[PDB]
Amino acid sequence: LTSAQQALTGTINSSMQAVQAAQATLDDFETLPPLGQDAASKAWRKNKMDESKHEIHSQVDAITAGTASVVNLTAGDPAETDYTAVGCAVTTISSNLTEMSRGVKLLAALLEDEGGNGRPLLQAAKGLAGAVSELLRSAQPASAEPRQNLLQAAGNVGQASGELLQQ
Ligand SMILES: [Pt+2]
Ligand SMILES: [Pt+2]
Repeated sequence: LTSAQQALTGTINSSMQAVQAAQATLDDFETLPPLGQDAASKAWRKNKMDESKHEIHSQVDAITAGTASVVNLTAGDPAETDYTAVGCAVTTISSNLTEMSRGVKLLAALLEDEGGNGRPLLQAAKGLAGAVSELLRSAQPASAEPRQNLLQAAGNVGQASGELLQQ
């Protein structure tokens, strides 16, 4: 039975949709533009891989911190929780996950394109995206807890982000 915990349930619902979408986008690379062995082509591939590696670290970082905010904001006996604040933090997580996915598709694309292999990247991105969802599942005001469930979820985010960063 809920209050303006219902306001939170909606945000979680909206962010879960966003996550499941990002999660679907991670089955494949972006189609690259027509490149070849043109020198230019080469600077383009390179410049994009850098920015993409950077942008991704930035977004994962914002992921682990949002997760940490979710855990801290959701602890301490409900009936005191700032539900709107929890809401804003899960918005930070999901919003970032969306952008992380675009980045990783491009980067996996670039690895793959040049003899590398991007599947693991894509896989590990999927990995992070699914742990993100397990977390939003547990942060749902209607959960019959128990607290440990939410903690193990916050800890899986971090573990998947970890593996993700090893590219
Ligand atoms: Pt859901
Ligand atoms: Pt690269």
